[PDB]
Amino acid sequence: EKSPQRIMHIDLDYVYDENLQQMDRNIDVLIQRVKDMQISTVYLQAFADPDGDGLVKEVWFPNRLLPMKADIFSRVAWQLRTRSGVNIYAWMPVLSWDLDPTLTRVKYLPTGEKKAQIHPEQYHRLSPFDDRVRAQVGMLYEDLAGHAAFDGILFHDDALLSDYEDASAPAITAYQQAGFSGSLSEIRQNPEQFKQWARFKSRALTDFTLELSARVKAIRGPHIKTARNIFALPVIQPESEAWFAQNYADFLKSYDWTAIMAMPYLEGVAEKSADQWLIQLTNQIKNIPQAKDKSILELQAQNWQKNGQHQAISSQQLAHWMSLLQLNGVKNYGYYPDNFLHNQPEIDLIRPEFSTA
Ligand SMILES: [Cl-]
Repeated sequence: EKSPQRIMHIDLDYVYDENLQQMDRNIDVLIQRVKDMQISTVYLQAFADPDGDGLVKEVWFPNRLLPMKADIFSRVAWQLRTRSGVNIYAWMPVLSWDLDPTLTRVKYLPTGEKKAQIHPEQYHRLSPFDDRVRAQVGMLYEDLAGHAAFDGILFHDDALLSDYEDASAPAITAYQQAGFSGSLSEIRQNPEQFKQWARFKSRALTDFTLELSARVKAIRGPHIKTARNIFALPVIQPESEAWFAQNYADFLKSYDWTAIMAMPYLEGVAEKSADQWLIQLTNQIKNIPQAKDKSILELQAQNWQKNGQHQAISSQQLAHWMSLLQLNGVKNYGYYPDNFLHNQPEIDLIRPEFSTA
């Protein structure tokens, strides 16, 4: 991978159509669009997410555990790799799979309540502390690896845990065997243990992704690159690892690419403060030598609204943000999501700040 990295992060939900001939045309237009953009890399959705409900029930590749909505991941991937001139990372959930209900789910401990529960507004994650979960998610990644050729894996941002998670019984067991108390409330009120517990959860998640990476590499070979999405807060306010279980230095040591969700509006930043926020993000990154050379900053191309809808970020604003990143010494970047159906973002408007050529 010769620098700079310039990433289009692409959902296939848009490309899918019940009409095979329409889906044909959609794929052709998408292939041409990526070709015309002239960038280095596509992060390509391997799972279906038609409702954005935080749980994957269907995927775009044949496999042993979940329905295949349409066999299109490999079809799009090989054409992007040969015709559009890009590396492809298979974008996969780490935890949020609609598998066997007897599999342990991540739970949180509600204030004033005895029994752990599933947090309503979080990804519907399986617990990485359940060995059956590790095996089954492993099978999904092996099925992907066996049925499609690609250049990398992008691990989804659903590999996170809050400061009241994971409260499930297998997680509790894991903490106890690691030397912590079985009571989350107790851990949370101990200065040293709370710090250590956050770190433990971060490593647990990272280790799980590395197990999955090894499984993929066993099949496709060791040349496969790894990337993982990290939330902005663990980068800019590292103490936030306490409620994300993500650690930036850990990502930098563990993956080829750390894909930072550099998305001010997602983080509640006022429109007029977005430049300052992006600049401060780049500043924090440069506190770690070579971090920028191992990080991709993913800008948002949509603004996601409270009531479930989203609207486009203007292409001119996206281009300005890209200009800003370059001027602050950040050369590796991209955006999410892409919408070929409406040429959003507008190829002609963003290419001068985006394209490698
Ligand atoms: Cl449980």
